[PDB]
Amino acid sequence: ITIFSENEYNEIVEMLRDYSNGDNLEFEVSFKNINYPNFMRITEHYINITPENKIESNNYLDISLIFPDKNVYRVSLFNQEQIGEFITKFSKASSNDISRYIVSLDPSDDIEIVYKNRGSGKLIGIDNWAITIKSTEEIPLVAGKSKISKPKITGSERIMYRYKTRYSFTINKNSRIDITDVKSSPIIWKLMTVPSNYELELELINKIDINTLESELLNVFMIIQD
Repeated sequence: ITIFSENEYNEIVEMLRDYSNGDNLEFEVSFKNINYPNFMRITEHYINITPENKIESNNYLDISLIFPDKNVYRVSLFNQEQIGEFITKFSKASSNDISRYIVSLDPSDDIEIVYKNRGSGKLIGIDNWAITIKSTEEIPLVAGKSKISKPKITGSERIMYRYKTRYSFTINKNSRIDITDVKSSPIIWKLMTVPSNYELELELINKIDINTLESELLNVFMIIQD
């Protein structure tokens, strides 16, 4: 049982090489049609087989500033008290006030900041399998590191909010399974009450051979399929 066609195989091998040679490229296989029963099955499966030191679970709020060029400046807030403070303080604030606050934040362990270049990435769909393979550039802005000129707020930025409960399973030194309960909204109001969508991805930590990737994807498909 093979997942990739000959052309998909060759294109993915090039994507894997570009990922390994890149500075801030990420490689992700996104599984589609994940609903609540699938989410429950996947999460239960990985919790029982994964050693506790290799499980990470977090509740966090992502605030994405979407620019006219389609690129994104995203802040992830991991501190629960800070998430609550942000919501209460900015619930009725202007979008320009929110954007200015977002770009003013300094990164720390509880505040992750990334600039996502949505135009440099390659994304391919796979024939007859419900997955997409994506490579994308995500530059982390870290504490202590030299501050490079941040993007200018013009006032025409779009903002998106995603409240997430993520479970991350480090299956080996080179790959991690992320399963997430995501609440999405273009506004802050009643974000915690919007119906959840579910997302499942196999993200690389280091380059692996495509044959190893195909074996890992087959293992995940064996869990999600009835």
